[PDB]
Parts: sequence; structure tokens; C-alpha cells
Amino acid sequence: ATTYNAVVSKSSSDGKTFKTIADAIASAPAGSTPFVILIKNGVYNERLTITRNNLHLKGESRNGAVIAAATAAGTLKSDGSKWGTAGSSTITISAKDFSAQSLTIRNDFDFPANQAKSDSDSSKIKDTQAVALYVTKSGDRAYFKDVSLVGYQATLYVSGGRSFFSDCRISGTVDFIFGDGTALFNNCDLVSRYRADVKSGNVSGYLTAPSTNINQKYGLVITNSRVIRESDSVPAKSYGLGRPWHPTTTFSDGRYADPNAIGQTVFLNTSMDNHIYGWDKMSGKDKNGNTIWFNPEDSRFFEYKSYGAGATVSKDRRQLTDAQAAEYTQSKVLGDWTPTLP
Ligand SMILES: COC(=O)[C@H]1O[C@H](O[C@@H]2[C@H](O)[C@@H](O)[C@@H](O[C@@H]3[C@H](O)[C@@H](O)[C@@H](O[C@@H]4[C@H](O)[C@@H](O)[C@@H](O[C@@H]5[C@H](O)[C@@H](O)[C@@H](O)O[C@@H]5C(=O)O)O[C@@H]4C(=O)OC)O[C@@H]3C(=O)OC)O[C@@H]2C(=O)OC)[C@H](O)[C@@H](O)[C@H]1O[C@H]1O[C@H](C(=O)O)[C@H](O)[C@H](O)[C@H]1O
Repeated sequence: ATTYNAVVSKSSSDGKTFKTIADAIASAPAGSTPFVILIKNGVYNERLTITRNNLHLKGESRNGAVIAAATAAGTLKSDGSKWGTAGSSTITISAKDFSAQSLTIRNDFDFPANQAKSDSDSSKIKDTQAVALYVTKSGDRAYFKDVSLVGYQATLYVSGGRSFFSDCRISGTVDFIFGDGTALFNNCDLVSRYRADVKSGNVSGYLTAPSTNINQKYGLVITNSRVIRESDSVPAKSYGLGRPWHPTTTFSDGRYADPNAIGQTVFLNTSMDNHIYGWDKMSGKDKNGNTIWFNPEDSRFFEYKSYGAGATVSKDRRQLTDAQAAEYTQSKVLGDWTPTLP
């Protein structure tokens, strides 16, 4: 039994369908009864914010149903202010029990074209993060199955509660999965992208930048997945598995890198190509305005039974025991929530 509350399509010959996704979402009665929207094949140039609980999107196919918009953090609004990282997102989830299935979500900000611009070009953006998908502090129980997420810097922003990504593709360069949420990935392709702007010998990017609060049990957990290069031009040892993001945060004694954001990234049973060199450090500003470095050895960065050419075991790459690995099942990570589609 599968039935839709609204249908979106590019055709008028399709019949009684909405022309935009935003229109179909807005049409949902107020409340928290399930609302299921079918999205037919096409590229929908839209930015969406989801505030209704129990909303569900289903694309006709991952290959053909695309929601896309180009916005960087350094892109300017009408009032001349920057959008910022959170504000750059193509899709923002600020509701509970959201699901998306069989669709692609992109931030189309052309990072390589931006980097190729001359340094004196006033249109060259420095704040190059450009989020495809953002799950906010208000999001919990967000389920993404057979979804593709496309960007370069800062593709996926996972904050708030629990999110589950299954049979997914996520592509990016720098910190392309980041934030303080509980985010479980199973059977996903994590695609590290080529950077034309990076000198031979320098780092191209980092898969994760977790900012998990030290008192939160689970951050970014990646299971049964594949960590792959976009192309043969992505150099060996060009990508880190993670670096520790301590976000600038307003405290009673000022605004500075959160010392208690000691992020967790755990890889279990995951293949890795040789573009991976291991973990890395990251800097912030301290309470005095000085540069402070946060080291991977002080973070919750672990692996369990990685394989492929990028899976080396050393003192700089801590490994879980069998008993420790048993703490990272779906049941333990997601707790009482069983992700289900309508
Ligand atoms: C989600 O989090 C983020 O997206 C993240 O974004 C920002 O990160 C910065 C930057 O965008 C990112 O690309 C990365 O950059 C590093 C490095 O930090 C940067 O200086 C640059 O370095 C290279 C090279 O890697 C290095 O070895 C060296 O090289 C030599 C020499 O020094 C140099 O001058 C040149 O001649 O080359 C020499 C050589 O060896 O050949 O320097 C070069 C260089 O170009 O320097 C000028 O590129 C690096 C890189 O590309 O790595 C893949 O990280 C940056 C960073 O961490 O800066 C502190 C942002 O800065 C981060 O804070 C983070 O942003 C989030 O958090 C913010 C916060 O305040 O908490 C905000 O909230 C923000 O909105 C949010 O997104």
C-alpha cells in the first residue's frame, strides 16, 4: 500500500500536479499526520526549509529527480550581508520524522571556477562552504534512503538529533560531513573530489569534521560503506578521514572555539582507497584571540576492520576491539528510533 498526498512534475500534460516542490510542501495541512510527496524526474531549482513534522519526499529516481541551488556562505544577500554556512543550504530540515527517498540534492556553487578566478577579482569568494543538506538542532529522526548529496566544501551539515543515511552517495572536498548530530551512514559511497587548485604535496580535503559534544555518546558513525576517489587524478594520501571541528560559539566570557566540542567519527567495516592518509588536526581561535590547535589524538576518532589500500593500521589510527565495535550497531546508535519509509 503506497499512496501520495501530492505529486510534483515538470509537465502540465501530467495532470493534477504541482509545478514546484515548495508549493507541494506548503499545501500540506497544518499538523503531524504523514504527508507524502512524489517528485517526478526533473531538475528543480529550489531552496527548501522543512518545518512540518512527518513530511516525506519520494523522487521518481535518484538519477533523474534533482533538487539544486547554487549558494556559498560568502554569497551576498540583498542587504549586502553573507548567507553564511547554515544559510547556504539547498535543503534545511528543522522538523521531526522527515524522510527523503530516491533523489539527488545539490549545492551547485562552482567551487573550482571560483578558485580559478584571479585574486583581484571582486567576485572571488573566500567563504567557500556551500551546503547541500542541513539537519538543524530542531531535526531529529531524519531518514535518507537512496539519496545523492552533491557539493565541494561542507556538503552535509548534520546537527541536532539522529539522522540515518542508507544506500547513499555523498561527494565533497573539505569537511563534507560535519556537525554535532548523531548521523549513521550505512552502505554509502563517500566520494572525495579532485582539487585543481591544490599544489602537489598539499592536502585536498577531509571526509568529516565532527563537533560532537563530549557528553553525547554518538557523533558520525559510518558502517559498511565505501570511501572512494572521484577520479584517478585525486592523489594518493590527499584526504583525511576527519579533523576536529570546535565551532566558534558564544559563551558568557566571549565568542571562541568550543572546547567541549570533541568530535566523534567512527568507521566500521568500510573500504578506503589510497587517497586516505589518516586523521588530521584543525585550528580555531581561543578565549584570548590566539590560534589554538585541536589534535586528532585528543578526539574520538576510531576505525574497525577497514579494508582497501587506504586502510593502514598504526598508532596514529586507533582501532576498536570487537567488544567496542558492538557498541556501534544501528540499535545502539539510533536508540528507540527505527527508520521507516511511508
Ligand atoms: C565545516 O567547516 C568548514 O568548512 C571549515 O571551513 C574553513 O576552513 C578553512 C578552509 O576553507 C579549508 O579549505 C581548509 O584550509 C587549509 C588551510 O587551513 C589553509 O590555510 C590552506 O592551506 C594551504 C596548505 O594546506 C598548507 O599546508 C600551507 O602551505 C604552504 C604555505 O603556508 C602557503 O602560504 C603556500 O605558499 O603553500 C605552501 C606549500 O606548502 O605549498 O598553506 C596553504 C595555503 O594556501 O595558505 C594560504 O588550505 C588548506 C586546505 O585547503 O586543506 C584541505 O581549512 C581552513 C581552516 O581550517 O581555517 C582555520 C574555516 O576556516 C573553518 O573554521 C571551518 O568552518 C566552519 O567553522 C567556522 C568557525 O568559526 O567555527 C565558521 O562557523 C564557518 O562558517 C564554518 O563553516
